[PDB]
Amino acid sequence: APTATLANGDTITGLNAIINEAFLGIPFAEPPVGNLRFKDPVPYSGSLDGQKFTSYGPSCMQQNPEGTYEENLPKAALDLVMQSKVFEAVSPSSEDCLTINVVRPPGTKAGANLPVMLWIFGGGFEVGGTSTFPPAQMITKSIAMGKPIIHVSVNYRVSSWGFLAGDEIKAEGSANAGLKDQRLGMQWVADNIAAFGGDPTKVTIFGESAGSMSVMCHILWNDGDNTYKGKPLFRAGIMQSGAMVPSDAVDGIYGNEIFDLLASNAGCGSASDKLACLRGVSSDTLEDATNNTPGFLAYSSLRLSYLPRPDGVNITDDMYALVREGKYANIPVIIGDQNDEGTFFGTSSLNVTTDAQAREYFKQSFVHASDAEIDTLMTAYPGDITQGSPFDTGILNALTPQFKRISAVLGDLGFTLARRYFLNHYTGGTKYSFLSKQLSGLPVLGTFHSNDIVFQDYLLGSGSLIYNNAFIAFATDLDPNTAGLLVKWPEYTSSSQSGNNLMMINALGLYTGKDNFRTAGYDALFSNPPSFFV
Ligand SMILES: *[C@@H]1O[C@H](CO)[C@@H](O[C@@H]2O[C@H](CO)[C@@H](O)[C@H](O)[C@H]2NC(C)=O)[C@H](O)[C@H]1NC(C)=O
Ligand SMILES: *[C@@H]1O[C@H](CO)[C@@H](O)[C@H](O)[C@H]1NC(C)=O
Repeated sequence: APTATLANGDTITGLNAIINEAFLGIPFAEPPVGNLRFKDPVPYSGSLDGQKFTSYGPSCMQQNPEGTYEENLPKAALDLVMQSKVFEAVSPSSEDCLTINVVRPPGTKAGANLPVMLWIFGGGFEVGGTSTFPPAQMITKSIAMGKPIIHVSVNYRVSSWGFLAGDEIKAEGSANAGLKDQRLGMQWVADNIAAFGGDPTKVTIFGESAGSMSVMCHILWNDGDNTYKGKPLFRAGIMQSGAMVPSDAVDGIYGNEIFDLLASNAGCGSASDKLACLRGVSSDTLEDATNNTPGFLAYSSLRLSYLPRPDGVNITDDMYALVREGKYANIPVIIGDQNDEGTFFGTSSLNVTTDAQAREYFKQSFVHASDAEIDTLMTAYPGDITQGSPFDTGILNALTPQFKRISAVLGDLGFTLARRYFLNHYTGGTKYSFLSKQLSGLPVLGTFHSNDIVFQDYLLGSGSLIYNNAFIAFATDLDPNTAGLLVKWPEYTSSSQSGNNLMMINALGLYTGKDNFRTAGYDALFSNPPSFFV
């Protein structure tokens, strides 16, 4: 009953979900199956005329987050759940999964020229789908604000399906397939969103966690040339927990190792052309083989098996060097963090209890760091339990002697201080930054990684003022301060600036503060960023 006539003249029918109009599961690419596996997405060349798009299609195949080549109860348990027919029913996944979803205010028509917020989900570049991030809460708040927006979300390939690396991938020019799927969805939005009522010149890309790192990679893509047919694909970005990816090149040592392990697992260890061997195995075999390489909750934790890597062609270099060197799109950005980003990931190494074990675990994680750098890291993130994450909880939360320390390190390198490095080097547009302390006092996890999805899409809280209202204002006016919040959000210029530069959130509301914490950790980590790449 919602209808839209797309650029090629196909007329499709969506769903009227009374508080909004949805067009769900629209195919934007040919199915990346068989020989199209691990390859760049191909535009969808087919007809959609007269079809209805009233539900989410399957997610892309998902890796077991406890997957590993070792056998253990968490791995076993999550497989039990993931291959259950009830799980398959409620959460279908498929290699044919590249669909896009357009949801809008009731009554929107072609030509309305509403701002578009394009959502990139994140799941440690190994799980995730669009269906789990309901847009209703954002759309309703935008209407009530007088600033209505269209919400678009795009599926992309995750895990081995989407981020296989190594020498053979590099040689074929197929690196970072998953980010290419997101780039092709952006191109579809530029070409088709006006038929839904959206303005192709007012697209804000936003994402959380691996989706946020994805937004960063899109700012850096093609050395910052973000145009399509002579026009920018997005005029702004919002990054919720995640900035540059600390990754070695695609044909680096861990990219190749994971490739060879995967290919032994699928039965391709003796293939002359492993890559062609992996295109021939079944979906079950490939799923199996992937669950036998480490998932992001396994012991390897942030030394991820599948993640964006510089390839020298679309991400031309080390992502930290691209930012020092100015190779980025010049846009206004919001980038923020949850106060205790690493507590989640610290749960993967709870068998590390002594300093000697903590030193070995960092050495295993960071193969390029010298002993002097490991020594500096362990001085800057001391074993003292009052010092680590959950921050400012004293002697509480001491699951081990090292949990709070490993959690402080991992949340900082992967997200919180990575964000400060970007902010201190980026001159492309106005910057805004937030830090949430909304769930201070939550045992074990603190203001944990991803709690912002709850207050953006599910429940209302003091944080929703930022994750919905300030973000809607930014997507409409390019300034979060048009939301008329009582605290003014100051512009971030530098971490050494005078005066408050961070919007902050606690259980009661908003206030501002300074991005001047853990400076010793920032230099331990980022004096020579490649020392801590994976
Ligand atoms: C904590 O557990 C991890 C995961 O089992 C241990 O690392 C594994 O150890 C086995 C046996 O030595 C190796 O075969 C695996 O290859 C290791 N896995 C990984 C991902 O490295 C680790 O030894 C334990 N750590 C401590 C401090 O005891
Ligand atoms: C990747 O880089 C090459 C070389 O600049 C370019 O031709 C190609 O269009 C890029 N791919 C995407 C999706 O931007």
